[PDB]
Amino acid sequence: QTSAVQQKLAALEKSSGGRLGVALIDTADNTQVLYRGDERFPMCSTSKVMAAAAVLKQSETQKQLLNQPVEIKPADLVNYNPIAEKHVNGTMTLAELSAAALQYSDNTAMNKLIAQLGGPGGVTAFARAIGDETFRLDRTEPTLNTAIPGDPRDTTTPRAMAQTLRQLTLGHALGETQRAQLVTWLKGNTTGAASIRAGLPTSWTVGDKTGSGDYGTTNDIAVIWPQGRAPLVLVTYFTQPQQNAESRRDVLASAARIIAEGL
Ligand SMILES: O=C(Nc1cccc(-c2nnn[nH]2)c1)c1cc(-c2nnn[nH]2)cc(C(F)(F)F)c1
Ligand SMILES: O=C(Nc1cccc(-c2nnn[nH]2)c1)c1cc(-c2nnn[nH]2)cc(C(F)(F)F)c1
Repeated sequence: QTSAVQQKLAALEKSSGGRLGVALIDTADNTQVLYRGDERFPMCSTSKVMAAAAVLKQSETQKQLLNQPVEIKPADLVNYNPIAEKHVNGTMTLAELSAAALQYSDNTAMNKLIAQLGGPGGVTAFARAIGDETFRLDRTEPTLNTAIPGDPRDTTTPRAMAQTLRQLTLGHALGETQRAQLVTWLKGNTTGAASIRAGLPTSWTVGDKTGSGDYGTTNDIAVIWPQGRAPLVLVTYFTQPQQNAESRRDVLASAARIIAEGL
């Protein structure tokens, strides 16, 4: 069946000229609302959540791991390094790298998390260990953001990402202290106010991770604490056929607004 919310999302998509993917889980009842929920989309920097969570998982058996230093050499800097460039020829701890990756979207910090896991396949292996059979990370930064239509690399589906984000932030994929740390990091994101957040009532609390890339790819994944309701998880993925299209965070906001009104 096509619901009223799905029809509105289809109209939004048609007007946008791109391809939109949405998955909502409402923990009030565990019901899901999906739009293209089983289609693959490039994750771009939303994949930073999985990498940071995988390192948090390692920290459950190594109480000092998040204090472990990692060398930042000049050759490690990639194309967006607002935090890591201040540490070149020095070090950052795994906690600092995780915070920089999640809250500033630092691509050098992401590459250090990937390396701590043994490469992109180490992130995919963690995803599988927590029940996500869909996610795949194939490349490091920055090339994981090429977002080429039809390319399977570095993709997931909205449904799979919403389920995993639920398990990570509200469920028991991580130990209690690690889950609290991930939620703290997401709630302190600096990049999210024009994306899902912009479509929701201002009284609600949001933790989110954005992403963007070529093909005008514009993404956001969020855990939401509404007013007077149990938490939600919402994934909004958008990509465009025109390679040099500008990103459209407003489309993500519009999709979130449609979802919120249909609750
Ligand atoms: O730094 C960014 N991107 C980037 C980095 C390096 C090269 C190119 C490039 N290559 N070719 N054209 N641009 C683009 C970037 C973009 C967005 C965005 N844009 N739109 N919606 N979100 C948001 C953020 C952040 F971190 F603040 F969340 C960063
Ligand atoms: O690295 C990129 N982007 C980036 C970097 C850091 C944070 C965020 C972000 N975080 N949150 N939202 N965006 C986004 C990036 C962007 C483009 C692009 N954009 N437009 N045209 N080409 C192309 C590439 C590449 F290498 F694959 F070709 C990479």
